[PDB]
Amino acid sequence: MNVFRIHGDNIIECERVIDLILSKINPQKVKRGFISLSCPFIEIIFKEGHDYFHWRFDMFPGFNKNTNDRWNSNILDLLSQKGSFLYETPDVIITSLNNGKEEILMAIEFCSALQAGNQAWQRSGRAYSVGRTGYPYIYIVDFVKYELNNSDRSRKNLRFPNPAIPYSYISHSKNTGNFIVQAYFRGEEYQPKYDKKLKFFDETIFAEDDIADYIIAKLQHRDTSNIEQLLINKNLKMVEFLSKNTKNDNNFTYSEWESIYNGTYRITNLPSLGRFKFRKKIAEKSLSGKVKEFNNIVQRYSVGLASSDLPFGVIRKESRNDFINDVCKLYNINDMKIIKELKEDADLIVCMLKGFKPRGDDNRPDRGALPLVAMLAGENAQIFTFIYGPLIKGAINLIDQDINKLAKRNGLWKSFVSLSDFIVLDCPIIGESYNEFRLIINKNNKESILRKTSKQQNILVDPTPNHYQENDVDTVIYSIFKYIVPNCFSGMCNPPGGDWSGLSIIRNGHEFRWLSLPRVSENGKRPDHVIQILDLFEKPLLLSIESKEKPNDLEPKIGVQLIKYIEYLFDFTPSVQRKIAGGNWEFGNKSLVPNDFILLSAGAFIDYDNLTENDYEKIFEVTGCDLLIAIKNQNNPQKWVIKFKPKNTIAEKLVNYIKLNFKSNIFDTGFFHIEG
DNA sequence: GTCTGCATTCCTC
DNA sequence: GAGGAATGCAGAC
Ligand SMILES: [Ca+2]
Ligand SMILES: [Ca+2]
Ligand SMILES: [Ca+2]
Repeated sequence: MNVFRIHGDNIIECERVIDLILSKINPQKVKRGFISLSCPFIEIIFKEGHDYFHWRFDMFPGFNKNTNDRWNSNILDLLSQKGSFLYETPDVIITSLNNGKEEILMAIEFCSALQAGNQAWQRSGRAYSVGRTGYPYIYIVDFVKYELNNSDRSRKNLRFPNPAIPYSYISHSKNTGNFIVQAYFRGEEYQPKYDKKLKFFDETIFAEDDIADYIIAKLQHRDTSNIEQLLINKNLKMVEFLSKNTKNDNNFTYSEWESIYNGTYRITNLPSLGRFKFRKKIAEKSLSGKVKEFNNIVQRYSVGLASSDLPFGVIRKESRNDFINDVCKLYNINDMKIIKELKEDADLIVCMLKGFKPRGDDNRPDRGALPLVAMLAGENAQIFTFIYGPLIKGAINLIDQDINKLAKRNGLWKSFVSLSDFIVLDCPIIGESYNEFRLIINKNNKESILRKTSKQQNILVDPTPNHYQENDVDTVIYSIFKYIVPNCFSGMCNPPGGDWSGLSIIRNGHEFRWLSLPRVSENGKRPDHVIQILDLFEKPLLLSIESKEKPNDLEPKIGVQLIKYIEYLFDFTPSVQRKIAGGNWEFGNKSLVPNDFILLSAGAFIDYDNLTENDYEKIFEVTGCDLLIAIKNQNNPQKWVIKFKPKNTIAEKLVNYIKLNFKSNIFDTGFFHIEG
């Protein structure tokens, strides 16, 4: 037998890896259960002709945030031991268990989000940091999803990433010798017959089968060079699709990307560099100090890097002296030593970022801007980072005492301090009338950070955490309603730190799905789980569940708000629909009505038998929930004790159905004890 | 209170 | 209208 571990943000992320494996592997025998209270498992027996294989995948939902807050040891430390100095966390880490320790096989990130401008590089930090470790990095992104107007939930123009984003993964792969790739899965809203923007998209770009093949080959310890080349070719084909759809006068053409790809030129020595300039777009509301003046100086000497409006460009060594002179004149820089450092004879990449929102809170997308530059032109390139967003007084005080202290606590400052050779600030200060100008020669500091690795030591995560939280409530709820209770369906599942999944409803042999679910609802709140049961009542049951660590965490009227959220989505035509036999997704045509279903709400939480009959009555009064699911762990022997408390006779019929049908041929129901 | 994970919306060319 | 810039949220530290 071979044992693998799937460390994920939550149970849903872990299960997505299993679903990829299961899509290509047709197992003979499948067993599910728990190895510990927090860790579910899937044990499969499959064959490749005459060759049988026995694998077990132990899932570890919830990564550590500090060092030993959830698990006894952090699996992410194995990445920091190999050079991953950014605390960017992937969605999943797959490990192999050999000689009493774990060994990373790959890191996976799932992104459904709209690739709208800077959202495309928001998570480039994890690709950069994990990519420089030698462990493979796979970025799976849904192509395509539409943006909605929210006023009436109608569709707006499709959003595509800049061609340089998919390309950065290919260039980081070449520079490091590692496998870092962007893979595209067919989204439900990919409807080329209806949208002219997709007329020239090659459907061979989709990588569902190749991602499954790659994972299985890695698990089997086989040569993945061929699969890697197929995946790199699809990433290159996406660069072709995107670059051939943009105006060539301000963006790189496919011929330019191809010449960099085949090794004819490097991105900074392209013979055509300069045909377009770097022209950073700054909103009027973001302007302050001498920022507009600095931007004019950059546009006087810059050459465009990939796109004229990307937040970075190049100042060639031939123009560096004049650019530095102009910056010195603008900001009154007169120190001879500083000027000599700035005038080094090499090409300089200038990156201009706001960095901070009006309240001083850091911009999440900006954390990936320097990693994007480093992935395209190599981390060794000289980077001049200009910041103009508002700083909290505490941040500017740390900049003047120890910039590394600020980088230690904040991820945006960590991105800036790790990859910038020069850090220039022209920032407003919260509580002050005018801007602060700073020029930090960060060259030696950057060099030291690029060679930093944490203590070398083996890691084997103990399957029992420090304590059981909301993620464990979600794992238990997911296991019960998705694997144990029959004729069930998981339309919605949003555990702590989860993706924007969407809601699926099955009715009359069709599956209807709402995508791009907004968090803001006038009368409702998005449920953490929506379970559909069709063989209990004449009308299908939709059970909306909100999970918390404690019963007191259930907000007032949460039960009513969950129902109102479902009613809110029913007021709009589903985004997509498909037949259960056909399987081909189409745009939604017919509307769904709430009275065609029985809507119930439930609150799930951990309680160590501290709730009396009157306490349950008070929770029902506060929340308005139709059902309360009190969960408690028993340590000796390990078991999850479940107590179902119904408010009304409809919920009581559901409870009796769960009790009678708490039996499975796949899931080990022996790990649970249902009190009632 | 702030982390950093998750996003959709705003604004300039 | 194209496409980056700019904005906020949440559970557990
Ligand atoms: Ca995540
Ligand atoms: Ca994700
Ligand atoms: Ca929740």
